[PDB]
Amino acid sequence: LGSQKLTQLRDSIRCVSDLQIGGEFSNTPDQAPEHISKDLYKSAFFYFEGTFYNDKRYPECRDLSRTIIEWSESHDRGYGKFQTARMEDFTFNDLCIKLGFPYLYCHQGDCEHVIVITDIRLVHHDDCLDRTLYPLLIKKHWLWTRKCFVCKMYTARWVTNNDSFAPEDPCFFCDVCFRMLHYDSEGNKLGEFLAYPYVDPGTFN
DNA sequence: CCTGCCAGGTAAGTATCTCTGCCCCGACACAGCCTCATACGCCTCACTCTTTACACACACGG
Ligand SMILES: [Zn+2]
Ligand SMILES: [Zn+2]
Repeated sequence: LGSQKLTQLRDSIRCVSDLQIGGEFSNTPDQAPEHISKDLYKSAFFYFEGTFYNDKRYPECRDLSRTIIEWSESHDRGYGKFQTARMEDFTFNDLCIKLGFPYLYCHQGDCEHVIVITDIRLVHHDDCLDRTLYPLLIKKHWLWTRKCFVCKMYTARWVTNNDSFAPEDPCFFCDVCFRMLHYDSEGNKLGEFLAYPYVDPGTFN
């Protein structure tokens, strides 16, 4: 919406980089997920027409745009001049943008999201007209779902590397069999493996 | 212990090239401008058969 106040679009974009509980569980089969990446690294920014808009809300945030400026001032590699804003006071229709032209949304540091604007049209009925649900993700890709590699009847809850039983190196196991190729009879490691929690983005967001 | 003329056979002759040193050279670098010509390279696009996933359907059989 043209008054939706960015940091509202930001808080609503359903990516899976706002998931993926970190940490390696190689000796902890049953571990409480302490913090999803959404909670930990709340910093993010929108790049729009030279200017940056940094999510300065949530003072556990930081300035991800800063880094870029650091090498646009020294050793100019294209891109000339740059600017930065706060993204919190700024709402939509406060910008000076092009349509159909790629712009950036970087959240969680390295996930990059292109923010092409398809078209600006005035409000008209035959739509919701609501405000609560208004960001309104109306299309999504229906991605593929990574299933377990031992059995094919469940999804990939666990990703293991350097395993001692996995044919492939990054091997995706459902929780059932993951508990059965490792962690035997007391929940103690078998062989060697680095097991990380997998979110299976075909399922989420 | 040598020495030689004649017949027969043969034969002419005419008629109808591969190195090898060696002086007197072209083409290398490389300088700016400059215009158009040629080559390379790299990522974005296409597509195409062949699976790949996934909601749904439909007998099937006793
Ligand atoms: Zn993301
Ligand atoms: Zn399994």
